[PDB]
Amino acid sequence: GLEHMADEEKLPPGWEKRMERSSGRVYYFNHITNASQWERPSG
Repeated sequence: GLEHMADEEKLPPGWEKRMERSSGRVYYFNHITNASQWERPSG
């Protein structure tokens, strides 16, 4: 809460914005192809 609503918050279809439990680092994960990236993806 108390943030902005950039397009960074509404990931494309198949992608999900999650955080790593190991270091606590936010990233994106594509459940369609079991991929992931840090840069904003595009469906």
